[PDB]
Amino acid sequence: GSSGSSGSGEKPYKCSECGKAFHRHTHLNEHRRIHTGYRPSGPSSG
Ligand SMILES: [Zn+2]
Repeated sequence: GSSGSSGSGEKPYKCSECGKAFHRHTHLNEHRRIHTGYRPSGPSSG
């Protein structure tokens, strides 16, 4: 089988997009920003 899971204790918030983790939800959210494709130009021009 596999071996590991040594040292219990993992941040409560974890990014389920790339594989990042943070202690303060705040930070995590600020990160996702990049995951939500942050582009200047939108579907329309105005
Ligand atoms: Zn991420």
